[PDB]
Order: sequence, then C-alpha cells, then structure tokens
Amino acid sequence: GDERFYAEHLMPTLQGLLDPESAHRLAVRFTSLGLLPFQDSDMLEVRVLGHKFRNPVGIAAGFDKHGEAVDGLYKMGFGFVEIGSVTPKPQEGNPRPRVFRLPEDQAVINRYGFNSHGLSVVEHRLRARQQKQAKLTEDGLPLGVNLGKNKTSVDAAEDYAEGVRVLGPLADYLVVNVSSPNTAGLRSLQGKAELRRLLTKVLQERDGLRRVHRPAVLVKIAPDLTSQDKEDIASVVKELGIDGLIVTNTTVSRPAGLQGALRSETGGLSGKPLRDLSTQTIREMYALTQGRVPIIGVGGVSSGQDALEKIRAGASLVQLYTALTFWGPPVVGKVKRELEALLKEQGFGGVTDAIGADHRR
Ligand SMILES: Cc1cc2nc3c(=O)[nH]c(=O)nc-3n(C[C@H](O)[C@H](O)[C@H](O)COP(=O)(O)O)c2cc1C
Ligand SMILES: COc1ccccc1-c1ccc(NC(=O)/C(C#N)=C(/C)O)c(Cl)c1
Ligand SMILES: O=C(O)c1cc(=O)[nH]c(=O)[nH]1
Repeated sequence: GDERFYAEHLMPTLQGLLDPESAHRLAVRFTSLGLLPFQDSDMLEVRVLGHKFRNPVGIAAGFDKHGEAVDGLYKMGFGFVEIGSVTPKPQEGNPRPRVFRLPEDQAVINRYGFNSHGLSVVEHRLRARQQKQAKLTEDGLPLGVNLGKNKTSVDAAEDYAEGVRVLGPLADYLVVNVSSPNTAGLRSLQGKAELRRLLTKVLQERDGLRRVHRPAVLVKIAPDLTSQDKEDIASVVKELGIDGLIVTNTTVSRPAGLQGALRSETGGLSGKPLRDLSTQTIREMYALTQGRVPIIGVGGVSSGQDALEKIRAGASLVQLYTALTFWGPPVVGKVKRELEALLKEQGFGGVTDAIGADHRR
C-alpha cells in the first residue's frame, strides 16, 4: 500500500494487461470482496448535510455504479461513499469500448451512458446492509446515492422521482445528476425552468418520506455551463432550499495541450485537465449562493493541495475517482495526510475553518 510501488509498478502493469473497463470491473470486484489492506485526525472531521463526515474525501459517482463495493470503499479510507448513477430500469449503456485512458494527461474519457443494474437491484443490495450503513453513518461515514434517468424514458422528472421513492430511504443524501455528457438532452435539465420544475417534484417526493428515511438532496452540475446557466442554478437552488451542489461532473471540453492519442474520443473528460475548471466552478457557485449552500467539490483531485484548493474555493467535502485509476488505493491516505499537513501549515484549526477561505481574503 506504498504509493511508489502502486504508482510506478502495479498500476502501469495493470494498465498494460487489461483494457480500462475490464480494469474498472476487476477493481470493483476486488474492492467488494474485501481483498484490501491512515488514522483520521479530528482536524479532518466536517459536519454538513445533517451529518458528521470523519474525513472530507469521498469516492465520486461512477466507480461503484450499482452499490457493490460500499464497505470496501470505506475500508480504503474514504470518509463517505457515493454510489450510482442508478437509473429506474436496468440498461446496458453504450457499446464498448466506452472508457479510454490518457496517461500523458493523467486523464480519462468515458462514455458509459448510465449502464445501471436499475433501482430494484440496487435497492435490495443496499437493504441487505441497511442497518450496517446506519451504524457507519452514525460513526461519521455517510452514504450518497446518485440518481440518473433511463435512455428511453419519456418523463425525466418521473425517473428522478422514482429514484427518490426507492433509494431515498436508504441514503444520507441523494444526487440529482443532470450533468452526464453521455445521455442525449440530459444537460438541458440544468436550464432554469426545467430545473425548477424537476427539482420541485424531487423535493416534494423527498419531503413525503418518513423523517428517519429523509435524505438531503443535492444537484450535480457540469463544468461546461455558461455564466447565465450558473446564475439560474444558484437562483433555483436558493428559491427551493436545495441542500447542496456537487461541482463538477466531467467536461465535454478538450483543453488545449492534451497529449493522449485518445483525446478526440467522445465522452466526459476527467482527471488533471479538469481540475482547475472544476475548482473555478466551485468558486463561482459558492459566491453566487453566498456560502450558504454546501458544495462537494470534485474534478482532478489527486493530492492534498488539490483538495485544499477546492475547500478554500468553497467546498465542504471533496471526491475523487480518476486519480485512483492512476495511483491506486494509496492515493486516498496520501490526499488525507497531505491535506492535514497543509491545513496546519496554513494556520487552519481544521477543514471547517478552511471552507471558503479564499473568499474572505
Ligand atoms: C469512468 C467514469 C464514470 C462516471 N460515471 C458517473 C456517474 O455515473 N454519475 C455521475 O454523477 N458522475 C460520474 N462520473 C463523474 C465523476 O463522478 C466525477 O464527477 C468526475 O470524474 C470528475 O472527478 P475525477 O476527476 O476525480 O474523476 C464518472 C466518471 C468516470 C471517470
Ligand atoms: C481496488 O482498486 C485497486 C486496488 C489495487 C490496485 C488497483 C486498483 C484499481 C485498478 C483499476 C481501477 N480503475 C481503472 O483503472 C479505471 C480505468 N481506466 C476505471 C475507469 O475505474 C481502479 Cl479505480 C482501482
Ligand atoms: O457515461 C456515464 O455513465 C457518465 C459519465 C460521466 O462522466 N458522468 C456521468 O454523470 N455519467
């Protein structure tokens, strides 16, 4: 579980033996079987979204789409796990190959298209460990469930509403994912009037659940939005009392300077080239919501400095996925140790004190 050996030997060898989707499937299997080998200091604890989070570093959606590896992800050191996206009915997603690595850029491009076991399957899987999750949550290890919509659905809002009804009772927070670049028309749900109508319905459905099964609701947004789109989102989120934002999904942009041979593949780009575009989006959303709406910052986090930049820009919590595909499991403890060292070096009493700090200088 030594960073160097994973980084220099194990991951590169793995990457030479398997295609990227196979490597992801084996990583889920391995993690879920518990074949996995940092004690979190109090400075890392954060209280938000009606929960305690023992550390602010989560696994982003997409790695565990069907809720198979939740316990092995906490064992990896993540302070919170998000599963999904999950769609109402099962569906296979796009044809393969649909995942591409850009190792010269430390980036990935994927176009899975919401391959999902569906709500019923994920529901039974989570019910089999529901009381165990209740104790993990009370111990500072919460669970998010990210909701998507089926490719051929004719009523997007009813797909999310169904997600709320079936998985909301099993989640500490739900994510209305309206930012996949890999589902036709989906990102237009981020528009003001579509968004307000969609989220009104979601929140009415969430508020209809019994109090102990009533999750926070967050909206996950793209990094590709116009300034007008961001203003409209901020306004809707404040008008409706949305509980938080997840910022950001992958980018359909292809920044100048990408070197990987596969850079012109269709799909969302994740990893280092997305990092500052995501940080800047957090920074803007935090300012437009006056610091009053929790943000989970995600996009290109691969180190403590990456995490702290997003926290100082306005994130209460961060997630990563793509870094794990290059550095393997040791990157989790790495990010937490470096983040703790930087908070001390910069004078913060803990993560809480750093949240949004760039906006107060
Ligand atoms: C292979 C892959 C599949 C993904 N699937 C989803 C998904 O199902 N739902 C979602 O909201 N985000 C999904 N994401 C986006 C990640 O959750 C995250 O928003 C984005 O990758 C930026 O983080 P990163 O640079 O650390 O990977 C996926 C990302 C990747 C790499
Ligand atoms: C439990 O995961 C690992 C444990 C030990 C060593 C390597 C891994 C591992 C191996 C592969 C992956 N995933 C990928 O390589 C990948 C790509 N490309 C994606 C899309 O998940 C991940 Cl997330 C982790
Ligand atoms: O294709 C997917 O399933 C998917 C990819 C991605 O990058 N983001 C997302 O929200 N869904």
